[PDB]
Amino acid sequence: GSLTEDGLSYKEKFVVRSYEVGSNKTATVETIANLLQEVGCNHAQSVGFSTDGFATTTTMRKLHLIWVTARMHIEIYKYPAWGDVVEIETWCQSEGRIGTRRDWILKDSVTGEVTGRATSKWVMMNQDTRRLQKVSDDVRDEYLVFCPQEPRLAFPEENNRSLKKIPKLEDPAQYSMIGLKPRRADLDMNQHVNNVTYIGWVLESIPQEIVDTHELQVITLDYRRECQQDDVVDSLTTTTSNDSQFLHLLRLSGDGQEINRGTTLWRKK
Amino acid sequence: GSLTEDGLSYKEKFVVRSYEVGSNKTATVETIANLLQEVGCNHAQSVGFSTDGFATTTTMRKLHLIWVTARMHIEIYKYPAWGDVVEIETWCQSEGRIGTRRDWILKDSVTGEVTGRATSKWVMMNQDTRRLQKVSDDVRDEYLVFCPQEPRLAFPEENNRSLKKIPKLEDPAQYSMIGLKPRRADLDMNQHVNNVTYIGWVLESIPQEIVDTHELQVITLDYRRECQQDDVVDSLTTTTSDSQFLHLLRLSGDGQEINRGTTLWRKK
Ligand SMILES: Cc1nc(-c2cccc(N)c2)cs1
Ligand SMILES: Cc1nc(-c2cccc(N)c2)cs1
Repeated sequence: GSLTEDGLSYKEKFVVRSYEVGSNKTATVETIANLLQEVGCNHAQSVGFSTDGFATTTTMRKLHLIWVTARMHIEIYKYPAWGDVVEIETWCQSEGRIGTRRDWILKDSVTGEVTGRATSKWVMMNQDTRRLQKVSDDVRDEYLVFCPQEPRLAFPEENNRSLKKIPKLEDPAQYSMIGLKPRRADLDMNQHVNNVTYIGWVLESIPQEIVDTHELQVITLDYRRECQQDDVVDSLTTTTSNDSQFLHLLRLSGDGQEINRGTTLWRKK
Repeated sequence: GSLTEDGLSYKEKFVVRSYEVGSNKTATVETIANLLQEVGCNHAQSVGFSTDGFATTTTMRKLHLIWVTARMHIEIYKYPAWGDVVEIETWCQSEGRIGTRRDWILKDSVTGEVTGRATSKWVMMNQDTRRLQKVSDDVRDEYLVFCPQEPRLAFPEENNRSLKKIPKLEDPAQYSMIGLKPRRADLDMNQHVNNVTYIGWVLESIPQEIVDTHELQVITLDYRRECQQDDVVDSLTTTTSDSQFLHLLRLSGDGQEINRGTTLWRKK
């Protein structure tokens, strides 16, 4: 991979692997989400920021501040087949004192056509206290020279799906998968549960008949609280809708504390 | 990747990814095992065999016959760091009517030094009845032109670790991780649990303090029975000693054995 000519975005090519595909012989949404994280990490390395997933400056490291994903929104038109080459372009942009945004465009390497797009909202948080804080001018200025100055949005549309408010699923859920636990393969280098694991956990409560007759088109996922390595999770889903839509809730198995909420949109194969 | 000059082995380079590393900022043994699978699959594609993990011929497909892993043995000297390039060379060899063997050598691309090696034993099985069968001459001959004729072993030493008999762990286990279940990410394209998931499940019962102060050097794992998508697994471990452990994976209900293995760990 490499930064583009103007140095304000990063591109990288990936060949889809045999273990990265599902029952359709095409890449799963979790393989896609891992590739988004990989290209995000290589973009941070290219410009001197931390490579641990929190993309910090030396100023943020001294204050124990990190960037944390608040929302992930992914829209796939065609999942790359095994052996296909996918090219992903990524960039970041400040959104005032609220937080920052990382966007991605996925393309078929052979045809040059757009096969997907994603956006994510990030907030700044103290690593130890877990307290959120509005971005300061001095931290903001450190990032502005690595971002486009004019707005560049993967989801420019008027009332786009990426910014819609997600409601809380009310019991009883129509479907559930109970007692989900992370294993060591689900942890990152800092022993935190990888953000992509939560996507997998959300999808566990979708009936197999939906997965077998439909394809996932859109997933929007809010991240409210972290699942610890020793926590147990319950994944809940209810149909809200040719296209099928679902409302999702991930909560801790004991007290029912919310860790994530989301929506998925599926189209008939 | 590509077949080598003589066409009897296959090589491929991989750049270690950010999500592929553990707490040491180096590739996990599960990332290594997935890369062994990937290069095995690209080798099969390069010579016209099936790419579903069973590396079948048209003769085997007609008979509903598949190749299934019976044993995996992996020895790592240095785990590749994040961003490093690792080159893996793989080849196959027939072992008479018993089954076949796939071997691998891992190397650091920059230095050319060997950083690891692996071997695996495969048996032929009817995919529907699950009955094992000794290889026939007609199926064996189809593969012989894609394999070295003289023996080529990743583990040459007479009576080496890769061929040692593994005993059955007796209750009570010293450590355990119970109620392990596969999710969709653990399945392959044919909706079967990926062989690498079982390695992860074995390692779940190793205490965190061992993982934090030691590095995994050798893992030998026997595959006895398949975990179905709706099965629940218990992972059991007992110290037998460098630290050595005996492992057992069994179905949560009746205690039916799915795998047994050993691991050897070195102090960091
Ligand atoms: C690798 C890069 N990260 C960024 C980035 C990271 C956090 C916040 C903002 N505003 C930008 C720009 S280029
Ligand atoms: C891709 C390849 N598979 C083989 C292979 C596969 C099964 C049995 C034997 N004896 C060889 C050689 S090259």
